[PDB]
Order: sequence, then C-alpha cells, then structure tokens
Amino acid sequence: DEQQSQAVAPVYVGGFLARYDQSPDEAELLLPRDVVEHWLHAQLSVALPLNINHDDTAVVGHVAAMQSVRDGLFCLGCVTSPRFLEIVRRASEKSELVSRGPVSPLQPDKVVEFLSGSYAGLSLSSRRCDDVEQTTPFKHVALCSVGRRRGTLAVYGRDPEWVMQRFPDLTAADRDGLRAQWQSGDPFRSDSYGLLGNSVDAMYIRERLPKLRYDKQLVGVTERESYVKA
Amino acid sequence: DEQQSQAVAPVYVGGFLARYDQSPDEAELLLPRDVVEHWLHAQLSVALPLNINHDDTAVVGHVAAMQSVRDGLFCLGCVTSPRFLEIVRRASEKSELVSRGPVSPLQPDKVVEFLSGSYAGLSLSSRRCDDVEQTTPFKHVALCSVGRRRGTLAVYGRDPEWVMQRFPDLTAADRDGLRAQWQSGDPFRSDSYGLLGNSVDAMYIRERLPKLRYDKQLVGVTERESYVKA
Ligand SMILES: *[C@@](O)(C(=O)NCc1ccc(I)cc1)[C@H](C)NC(=O)[C@H](CC(=O)n1cccc1)NC(=O)[C@@H](NC(=O)CC(C)(C)C)C(C)(C)C
Ligand SMILES: *[C@@](O)(C(=O)NCc1ccc(I)cc1)[C@H](C)NC(=O)[C@H](CC(=O)n1cccc1)NC(=O)[C@@H](NC(=O)CC(C)(C)C)C(C)(C)C
Repeated sequence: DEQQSQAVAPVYVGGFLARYDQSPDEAELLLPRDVVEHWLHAQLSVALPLNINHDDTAVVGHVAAMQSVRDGLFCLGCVTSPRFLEIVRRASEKSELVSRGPVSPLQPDKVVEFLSGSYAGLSLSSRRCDDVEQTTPFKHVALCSVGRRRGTLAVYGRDPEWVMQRFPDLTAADRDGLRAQWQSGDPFRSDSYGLLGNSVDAMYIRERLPKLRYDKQLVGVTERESYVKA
Repeated sequence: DEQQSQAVAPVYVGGFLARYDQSPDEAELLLPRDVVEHWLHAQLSVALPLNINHDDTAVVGHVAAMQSVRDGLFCLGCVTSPRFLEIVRRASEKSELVSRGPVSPLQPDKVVEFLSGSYAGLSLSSRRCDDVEQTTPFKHVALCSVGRRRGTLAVYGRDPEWVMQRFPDLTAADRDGLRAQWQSGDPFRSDSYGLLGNSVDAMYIRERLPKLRYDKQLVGVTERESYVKA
C-alpha cells in the first residue's frame, strides 16, 4: 500500500528540446539559437504544460525550467499527475520490458522505467518559426515515443539533480540557471484507453528506435546511466 | 448507441503460422511440412484459444481453422471477447493512426484498424519440435506485434471469406478445407492496463516494421487491399 504510494510519487523529466548543431528533416523544425533566446526573453511567467503527445486532455505536469545552453535548448519538467502516475503504476506492472529492470547499479523504478520506454522523447510545441521573423511563443512540451527534432531524448528520474547530471553537455553554470528556475489539482483529463490508443500511433513512426539511439549517443546518455530503454 | 455495438461485433483474423519456404532465425522455430501434417492429424478437437501475445489471462477468442497449405500453415481465428473488443473500441477512438482511416475503397473500421496496427503478427505456441522426434502439439495461437516466424502477417476483417480472400496463395480447395472447419462466456481475464503494459514490450522489438513489410510482400497482401497498417 505504501510501495504503490512510493511509485506514484512525482517523476522528473529533462532533455534537449533542440540541439542547435542539428539540421532538421523538415524546414518548419528550424529553431535557431538567436530565435530561442529572443522568444525565451519575450515570455518565464506561468509554467508551460507537459502533456502526452500534445494532447490537451493528457496534461500530466508542467515544465519547471527552460534554458538555452551552448548545444541547444534544455528543459526540466515534472510529472505531478496522480491519475496519470497511477495509470503508469498499474500498466508498468504488466510490462515484461519493465520486469527485466534497469542496468545493475540502478534500482528498479517501475513507473520511471515505464515512462522511459513509452515516452522516450520530448517534443516542443511553439510558434511557427518561418524565414524572415523571430508574448508567448513557447506553448507546451509533449512527452512522446520520439521527437521530430533529433537529440531530444527524454531522461526520467525521481530527482531533478539526478536527471540533470545525466547529460554530459550541461555545465555547472547551466544547471545553476535551471535550478534557479525550479527554485487546481490533477490536470489529466484522459485515461488508460486514451493512452492505449496513443500506443498504436507511436508503433508506426518509421525508424523510431534508430532515432533514439542516435539521440542517446548524440546527447551522451550512452556514456552515463539511467533508465533509458532506447 | 448501436454503432458501438456495430463495432463490438466479432473480428476474424487469418494468416500463415509458418511458411515452409522460410529458413528460421532461431533453430527452435523449425516447423517442417511433414511435422505439421503429422501433428494436425494427431490433434481438430477442442478449439485452441486465441490470446494477446501468449498471456493466458488475455484470451480474446479461439482458432476456428488450421490447414497445411502448399506454402505453409494457415489459420483462421475469431476474436469474440466482448471485454477486449470494448477496450479496443474505446482505445481506437484515441488513435490518430486509426483516425486517418484505411485505403480508399475500404470502409473505416476502428476496432479492425486498431487490431491491424497493434496486433500485426500471428504467433503459434507449440511443442518443442527439435531434430530427432516429430495427443496435442498445438497449444494456442497468439496475436502480437510481430512474429518470430516470417510471413505470419495478421489480416483482420469482419468476414472470414474476405480475410481469406486477401491471400493470393490460397486456392479454392484451400478456402474449402478451412471453411469446412468453421462450418463459459468471455474468456478475457485482463484489461486496458494489462494491454497498455504489453504495448511497450512491442515497442522495443528491433526491426519490427521492416519484418512486417517483408511479411506483407511474401504472403501477398501487398498486391490486394486490407486494413494492414504495416
Ligand atoms: C514533436 O517532436 C512531436 O510532436 N513529435 C511526435 C512525432 C514523432 C514522429 C512523427 I513521423 C510525428 C510526430 C514535434 C517536434 N513537435 C511538433 O511537431 C509540434 C506539434 C504541435 O505543436 N502540435 C500542437 C497540437 C498538435 C501538434 N509542432 C509545432 O510546434 C509547430 N508549431 C505550430 O504548428 C504552431 C502551434 C500550432 C504550436 C501554435 C512548429 C514545428 C512549426 C513550430
Ligand atoms: C511468436 O511469433 C511470438 O511469440 N511472437 C512475439 C515476439 C516478437 C518479437 C520477439 I524478439 C519475441 C517474440 C513465436 C513464433 N512463438 C513463440 O515464441 C512461442 C511462445 C510460447 O510458446 N509461449 C508459451 C508461453 C509463453 C510463450 N514458443 C513456442 O511455441 C516454443 N514452444 C515451447 O516453448 C513449448 C511450450 C512452452 C509451448 C510447451 C517453440 C518455439 C520451441 C516451438
């Protein structure tokens, strides 16, 4: 009864929403450093919502921190939704992937390990950044199977310090900026059928796994350790 | 109110459980023509159950027919489980893949479409057929994302005459022998959560889609039309 309450505790997510050194597969995915910065400055006020694959009825949390760093944009969000966390707790109990558990030194975390296999990537939702122009341009972040912009792997953890330390690229100064940022109840308006449904979409996205390893290597989570299942 | 029950109708499925013209990856997948022949005769008595990825607590229906055709072993099963169908019904309403509908002349069938994307493969549970020896050897058949055996694509539809028609290899005599075969209530002991968990396991099988595409070409559904999402 308490173990279940232990797993249902808040989960933290962090990742690059965009790695400046990467050329998109689609022109509309262009988000330059000068643009990010200007936008970041124009907006942070209220906390952007964190949702499941951009669905407005699947808000699981909020983004706690946003920070343009040398290699791209970084975000730190927190999954605080009781219902979502419970759905994940329940479902994790039924996955053979989760069952195999993490890599040695890491302790099992069914909920974190579930979100990590499923929603292995972050995806920002923002203003149309098109040639010749560059308020609230950042709309929301979305947890999804993969991202359209490479290098947006999602690192899940129970401690914002822990997840942050997973990315070799970040620097003390970076983490400071972020930390300083984090320093009506349950927003989820969907359910297990809703997420079961979403599960099929992700299953037809071409080269998802190959993208995720590319992302893993790129961001460096390879040369570290987490519950990344990709 | 009835469109719902219109979708909750039985869904059939057909597909090869093994193509004698395919070298297996793992030796334990050897299912020679002669062996199949033999077993089939020794065994069809009670109807093998039809389950989700071999979970015994996830039986969706039963296998109505199995036949050793020239190119392999074909089977025809029927998803009858009310509970499962409803879970797959409410989930389909949340899928964007299914939202895009099927190919032109075909009618949108959310449940049949959901099953096509998710449970895209057909997997046999059988006795250990190893070199030296060749009652009831056929345990059951399972609906899963991919098959360890190639050419085991799962074609779904509301009518068994149609699903059988999707396969260019089946002769009239074939369709005859299968047709002759089909001519405690809800066996489902699981739920959305149990199905949600299974989704992630599917999400980590490497080379799945490309396997499925190879499945579709080999068996022929490529040169026909169905709800095959792959
Ligand atoms: C993000 O990674 C994503 O959604 N990935 C899922 C995905 C994986 C694989 C495949 I194939 C397809 C999808 C991705 C980078 N984000 C976007 O595409 C966002 C999506 C939304 O914002 N969105 C809102 C409601 C439904 C989708 N796209 C954008 O942010 C675009 N911006 C806009 O359209 C302006 C508005 C609508 C956000 C106000 C731009 C990419 C143009 C910035
Ligand atoms: C089937 O396609 C399958 O399971 N596909 C899903 C899958 C996708 C990707 C990956 I990587 C792995 C799996 C596959 C051909 N069938 C099997 O593997 C069955 C599974 C079971 O029998 N099974 C029973 C309980 C849980 C699974 N394996 C067999 O049929 C083996 N037979 C036996 O183990 C004997 C018993 C247990 C059935 C009595 C043989 C492969 C040895 C025949």
